Amino acid sequence: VVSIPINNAGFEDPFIEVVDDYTVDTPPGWTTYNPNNLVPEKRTTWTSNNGVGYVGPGTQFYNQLAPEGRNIGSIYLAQKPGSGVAGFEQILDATLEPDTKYTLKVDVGNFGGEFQKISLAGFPGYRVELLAGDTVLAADHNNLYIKDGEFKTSTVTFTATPDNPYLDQKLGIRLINLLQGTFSGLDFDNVRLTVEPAQ
Amino acid sequence: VVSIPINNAGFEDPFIEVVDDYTVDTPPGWTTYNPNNLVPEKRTTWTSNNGVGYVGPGTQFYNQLAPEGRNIGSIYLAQKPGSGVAGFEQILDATLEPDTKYTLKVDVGNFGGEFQKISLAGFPGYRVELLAGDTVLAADHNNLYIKDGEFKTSTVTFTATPDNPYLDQKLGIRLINLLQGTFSGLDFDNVRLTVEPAQ
Ligand SMILES: [Ca+2]
Ligand SMILES: [Ca+2]
Ligand SMILES: [Ca+2]
Ligand SMILES: [Ca+2]
Repeated sequence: VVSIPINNAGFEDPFIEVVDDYTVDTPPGWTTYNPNNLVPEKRTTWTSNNGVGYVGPGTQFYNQLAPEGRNIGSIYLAQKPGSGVAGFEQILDATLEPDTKYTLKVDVGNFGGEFQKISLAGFPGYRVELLAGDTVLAADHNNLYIKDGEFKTSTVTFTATPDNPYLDQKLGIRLINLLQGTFSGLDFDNVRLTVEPAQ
Repeated sequence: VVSIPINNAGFEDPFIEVVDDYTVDTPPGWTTYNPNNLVPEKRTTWTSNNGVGYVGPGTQFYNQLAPEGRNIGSIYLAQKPGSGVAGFEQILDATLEPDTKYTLKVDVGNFGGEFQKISLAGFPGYRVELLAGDTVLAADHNNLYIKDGEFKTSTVTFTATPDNPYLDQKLGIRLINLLQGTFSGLDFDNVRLTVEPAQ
């Protein structure tokens, strides 16, 4: 079992000093997945946005600390449920290889609390995707039940055979806000991708 | 734990007498999910199609018999990988209810063998979806590795909270050929949907 390197896999860049502080710009090492043009190029607190946030002692958002390190990665969509999806994408340098089983793990957070008198209860749903090239090889579309204030680990697996059409294409990861409920924000942390011989 | 009734949930209708025989028309109780217009209204052996097939002693397709009963449900797509998706859909009379955990199970088959000198080795990928109204609540996009000649059970879970936007909409099930590999056909059997109080 070997790890595949991922840039800023725990959203630890940038460092954030103050409890419950956050950014509203795409985290370093990631791009914004924006198939429905829901997230604007220039973001502020109340536009749809993504960014990083510090989860440490003092936090109103969780009954635990960040799954890894200090920070999580966050995606907020202000449009009504049903309007589309958005999130994080990263294309890796590793390529799809035959007779290999890929295991993608990421922690998904349903933050609770209240922000400027707006309840953060509720959840939009999530999807975690493993890609080769432009193809979604395997995905967890919203299978875990995550209560307000907790994280759960999503696991996505895929086995590439020697006849897979997408061998030698670049691997990729997407972490998606489904916008299928309110409050329509969620967090991700601790992205891990490992490889092993196929079963 | 209570079962939700599904029509023709094991594809046992119509009865098929002869080993490895099949139909090419939408199974009773189901509709054809056809978002990319890949499946024609009138089907024959070599068009894209769906239907039912008998898997019994004598079969070339599996190292086991049908997971349930005599028959499976099958979807073949003749277009090149990447062209889109198609499969089975059924809208149920049950509606989405709050504080309830849904468990959707279906057996997914990767048939092997050879048909008219064409190898059936390889697999297109699958997705199993649980719906309310037009919304995919939860889905297993291709997480199981299924070798030629075997079936594996896919499990999809979803918990509906009292604030879910889709409460009171009709539940639905989709069983999808992803068309992400060749030979681009697969089978499904033994659709089961159960309900229980939320965790
Ligand atoms: Ca982290
Ligand atoms: Ca929440
Ligand atoms: Ca059956
Ligand atoms: Ca096959």
